Amino acid sequence: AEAGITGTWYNQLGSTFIVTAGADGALTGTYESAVGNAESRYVLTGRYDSAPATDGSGTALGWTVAWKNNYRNAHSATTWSGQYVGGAEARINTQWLLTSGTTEANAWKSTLVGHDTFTKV
Amino acid sequence: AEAGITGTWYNQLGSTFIVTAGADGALTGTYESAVGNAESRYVLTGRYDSAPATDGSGTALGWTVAWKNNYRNAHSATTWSGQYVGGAEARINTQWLLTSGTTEANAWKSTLVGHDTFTKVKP
Amino acid sequence: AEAGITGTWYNQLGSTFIVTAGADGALTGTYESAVGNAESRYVLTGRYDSAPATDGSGTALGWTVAWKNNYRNAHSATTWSGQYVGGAEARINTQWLLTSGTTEANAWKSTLVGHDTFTKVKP
Amino acid sequence: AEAGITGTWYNQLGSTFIVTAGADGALTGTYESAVGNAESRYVLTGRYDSAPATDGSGTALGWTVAWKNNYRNAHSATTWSGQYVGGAEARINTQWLLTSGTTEANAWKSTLVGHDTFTKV
Ligand SMILES: N=C1N[C@H]2[C@H](CS[C@H]2CCCCC(=O)O)N1
Ligand SMILES: N=C1N[C@H]2[C@H](CS[C@H]2CCCCC(=O)O)N1
Ligand SMILES: N=C1N[C@H]2[C@H](CS[C@H]2CCCCC(=O)O)N1
Ligand SMILES: N=C1N[C@H]2[C@H](CS[C@H]2CCCCC(=O)O)N1
Repeated sequence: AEAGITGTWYNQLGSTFIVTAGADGALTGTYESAVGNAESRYVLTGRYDSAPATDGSGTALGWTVAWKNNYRNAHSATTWSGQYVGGAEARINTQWLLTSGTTEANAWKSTLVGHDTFTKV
Repeated sequence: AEAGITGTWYNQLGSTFIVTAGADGALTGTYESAVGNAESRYVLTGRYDSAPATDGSGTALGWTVAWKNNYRNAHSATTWSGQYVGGAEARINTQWLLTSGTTEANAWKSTLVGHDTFTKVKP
Repeated sequence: AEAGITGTWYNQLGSTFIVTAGADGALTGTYESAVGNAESRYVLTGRYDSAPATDGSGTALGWTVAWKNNYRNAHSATTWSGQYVGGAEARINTQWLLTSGTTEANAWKSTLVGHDTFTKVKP
Repeated sequence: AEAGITGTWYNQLGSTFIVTAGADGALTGTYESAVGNAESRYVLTGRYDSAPATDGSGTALGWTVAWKNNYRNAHSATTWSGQYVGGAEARINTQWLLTSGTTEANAWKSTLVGHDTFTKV
């Protein structure tokens, strides 16, 4: 559970994200996706509950990745919102929103939604 | 543009968002919500496209607030995903996901989704 | 109330929604979209709570439109999930999911999410 | 692929839904959930693409369930939007929205979002 968010995680797509969880709620690290107009690592920043409940619940967290790095700019940003659950097999279950910058004309179709499950395997 | 996003913003619920856009695509600031099991200010961190398009396209950005501060802890976190659209009346149109920590069993009802529009007041 | 939902509604994009609420909680009608790879009217079917609450709570409902008719086929379907709120100015506030058929590989980008507000004009 | 949507499907939660796909795009059947303020079968109605593309893509579909039957009324409705994919192991991958009727005061928290995968196993 605590600390354990820190590590390298992988999702079903093969994306990899390396995060560091700070004692007070911050999440910092890099994200490398396996799909989209992405190329290399991208910086990610987020927050998590540094004092989750002492009952059998997960730890709420979220993070953002703007898809711009020294190699590509896909003019989009993704936010993942979910919870971490530890145990012999820890995982982070998330739902995400990917918004692309559009002209007002196409704002209605600017956001994709999906889900990703991350494990340390 | 960092400058354009930087400022004080408010949404239809009456919540306050104070943000500074850094040159590196970083967003930091505080959020004051008008609703929920939230009391006072909460730290927020996000990222935005610091090199958007010359198209009248919006600038994509997103940020997260974990609802825990020194006074309260709602054991939940919200992420806002949207676009900043400048002009005389600058707006940040978003869609958000609010996830609460739950037991495996009620995880199916852990996430709420909605949308918020922010209007700029100050830098 | 079936009666209250029954009518012609329009949303901010300029799309038309003609619906009849049946006594059994059924919704049937047609949708005319102002946007997308959609041309003409499409059949819609949904359900609503025919026994809502005496609370000023909204009436929950939802409906689906597969974007295929005798003139076009966009190979996608949208479901709107929301609440009907009556009064002098009746509204149906919704959030929708638009899924396109894709190959396993691009399934990660198969669904769009948004929100639409409908205003009633006629019964 | 075609016809094959018709059948009894189960999701990870144990919910069961029996659907009939009509030649022209309609989906009709019953839903029995394993979670929430649900009890028995609930009627469901939806639509699907009766002429999906002839390429390796899934068939888009969606359906709604108002959670009211002769036993319970949870004053909510769920819509599932996703696509069907056939093969030796067919499945329906969906994302859903569950909206509860609220007073304006609580409209901001009226909708839950999740995902369900259905198989005939
Ligand atoms: N690991 C994941 N990669 C895709 C989903 C959500 S974010 C997305 C990659 C998008 C890359 C940039 C783009 O194509 O816009 N999960
Ligand atoms: N300004 C906003 N406040 C509500 C929406 C999205 S997040 C939410 C407030 C939740 C407060 C903490 C909680 O109740 O968990 N917008
Ligand atoms: N009235 C609305 N039209 C758009 C939104 C949600 S569904 C969408 C139209 C899509 C048309 C068919 C398509 O492009 O796939 N509201
Ligand atoms: N099979 C599923 N059951 C839950 C999710 C989406 S709908 C939901 C059951 C809700 C029952 C009524 C309620 O609790 O409001 N998937």
